Amino acid sequence: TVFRQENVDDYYDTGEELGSGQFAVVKKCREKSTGLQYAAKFIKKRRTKSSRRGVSREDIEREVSILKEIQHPNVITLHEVYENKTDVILILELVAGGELFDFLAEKESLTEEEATEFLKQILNGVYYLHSLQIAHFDLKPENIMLLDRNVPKPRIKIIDFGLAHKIDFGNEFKNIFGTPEFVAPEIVNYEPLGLEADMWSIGVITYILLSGASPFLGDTKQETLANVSAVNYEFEDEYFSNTSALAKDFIRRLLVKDPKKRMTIQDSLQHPWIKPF
Ligand SMILES: Nc1ncnc2c1ncn2[C@@H]1O[C@H](COP(=O)(O)OP(=O)(O)NP(=O)(O)O)[C@@H](O)[C@H]1O
Ligand SMILES: [Mg+2]
Repeated sequence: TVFRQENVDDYYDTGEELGSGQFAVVKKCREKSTGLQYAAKFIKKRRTKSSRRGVSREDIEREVSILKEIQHPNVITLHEVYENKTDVILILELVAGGELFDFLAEKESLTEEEATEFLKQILNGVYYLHSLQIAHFDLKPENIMLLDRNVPKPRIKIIDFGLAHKIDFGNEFKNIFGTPEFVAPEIVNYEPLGLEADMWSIGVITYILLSGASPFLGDTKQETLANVSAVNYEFEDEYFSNTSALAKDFIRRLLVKDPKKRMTIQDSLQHPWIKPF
């Protein structure tokens, strides 16, 4: 699919830099015709077929195609898409409340109530995606944005669909790999992947939300991946002594090596703790 090739600077005024990635930079922008604000994601294109730098057309188109299909309170939406010789520019919905990561960094640890307020929105966002057979594959604090972090119960939206994939055959087998701390055992072992991988990530996120600690984090990447594959983690009393046994149960049913035994998004929503290189 070809995108709008006019100069994006003729329709938008960019400003502050919101975020950055290995092959992408996000900037706040304002559309001239409406005065409305957005997050412009510039993705670097590959210059040759056999290049490591930049993102292949196939991958950029996959992210765009998945972004054009979604419309939900807890997920980011795509406004327009421009491109030129070096980059493809995704004009996305702005989320100016900052990353859950920076939020958590500033608060250390939350209460089960605060945690569940965030968790329920994330689950709702993931329920929507899984319903469309969309696997995010990169769920983590850094890919969860708040709309306004100066509120007692901040609303969130999931972002970064750079690794998202459609799962129409129950499983995908293509070496999809994200951040070691949050990837499930099947990703670490390069086994077929499906919607289940997102549920494992939710578990890690949940563990983090309640304790401020990472469950499998090791001093190096290989160690972390090793801990993940062996499901090497425990609920440290120093961190969880005042955490309810129900919250641990919820985490425990997500951090399961076997994908077919892991809780599904529907299960997690009906769980007693949630249910109202
Ligand atoms: N819609 C948005 N609104 C506000 N900030 C955003 C938005 N999308 C992304 N960001 C910020 O920009 C950062 C990078 O965006 P992201 O889409 O995650 O790219 P990436 O996948 O890291 N890129 P790359 O490394 O090139 O593949 C995020 O982690 C956020 O801080
Ligand atoms: Mg990212």
